[PDB]
Amino acid sequence: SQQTVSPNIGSRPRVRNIPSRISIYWTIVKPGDILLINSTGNLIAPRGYFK
Amino acid sequence: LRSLVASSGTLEFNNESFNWTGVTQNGTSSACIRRSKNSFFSRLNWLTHLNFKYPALNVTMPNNEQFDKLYIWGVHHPGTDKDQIFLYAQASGRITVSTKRSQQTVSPNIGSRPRVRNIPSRISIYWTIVKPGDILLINSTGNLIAPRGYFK
Ligand SMILES: *[C@@H]1O[C@H](CO)[C@@H](O[C@@H]2O[C@H](CO)[C@@H](O[C@@H]3O[C@H](CO)[C@@H](O)[C@H](O)[C@@H]3O)[C@H](O)[C@H]2NC(C)=O)[C@H](O)[C@H]1NC(C)=O
Ligand SMILES: *[C@@H]1O[C@H](CO)[C@@H](O[C@@H]2O[C@H](CO)[C@@H](O)[C@H](O)[C@H]2NC(C)=O)[C@H](O)[C@H]1NC(C)=O
Ligand SMILES: *[C@@H]1O[C@H](CO)[C@@H](O)[C@H](O)[C@H]1NC(C)=O
Ligand SMILES: *[C@@H]1O[C@H](CO)[C@@H](O)[C@H](O)[C@H]1NC(C)=O
Repeated sequence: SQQTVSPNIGSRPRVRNIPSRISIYWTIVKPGDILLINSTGNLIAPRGYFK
Repeated sequence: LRSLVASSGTLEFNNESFNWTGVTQNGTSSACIRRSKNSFFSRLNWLTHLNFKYPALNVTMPNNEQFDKLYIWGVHHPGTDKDQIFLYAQASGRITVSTKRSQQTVSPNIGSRPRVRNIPSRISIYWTIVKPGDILLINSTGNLIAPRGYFK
């Protein structure tokens, strides 16, 4: 698989006084496979994996 | 959308006043003929440039009605680049309509498509539901087919 997401700069209705947001995404990596992250900014990187 | 409207069982529309300063309202087409004169969709506003300038819009519409509001808007995909300048006076800029809960970003795609009623252009229709607490936020730098109000 491949997931490309473009950061969208723009103010949205303030939530807990924050006009910004974080869109959450998920990826499942199969026993054979390798996780590949490419970013030039705006990424909210993982700290590890879940069972 | 077809079933969302059908199940609702009403076409009851309440007009709303949006701040459209810096842009020309009520854009019309020869495709849409109403009473022998050029017109457009009755429930949609075709925003054009004002004195060759399209300011980056940031129009707000809050819900204080203790009921959900259905909003219909579009994105105009001009056939030619010349049109784009004719209508909006500048290059396309991703139309973004958001709330406290959701966000919809749509990028205008300039390109000719098979002519329909001699029109190589199109309008892609989108919808947003604003909950009683929430606020409707529209950001556009051109190509937006703005609402005229909400539906019950
Ligand atoms: C785009 O529209 C929104 C909504 O009209 C505005 O952005 C921000 O809107 C909030 C209210 O929704 C403003 O909040 C104000 O901030 C103070 C703290 O400084 C806070 O105590 C209050 O909640 C107060 O109402 C906020 O100022 C405003 N942001 C900016 C930069 O003006 C604004 O009209 C538009 N935003 C942009 C970036 O143009
Ligand atoms: C509305 O959204 C646009 C993006 O579609 C924002 O445009 C930015 O404008 C500033 C200059 O005013 C520049 O940083 C860029 O030209 C734009 N940024 C990007 C990422 O394209 C705009 O700020 C938004 N809101 C308002 C009120 O302008
Ligand atoms: C409408 O928007 C302009 C900015 O484009 C702002 O200066 C003006 O105060 C607004 N007018 C109303 C009536 O909200
Ligand atoms: C657009 O036309 C409608 C009536 O068809 C009117 O309510 C609206 O104010 C017009 N826009 C301007 C800028 O006058």
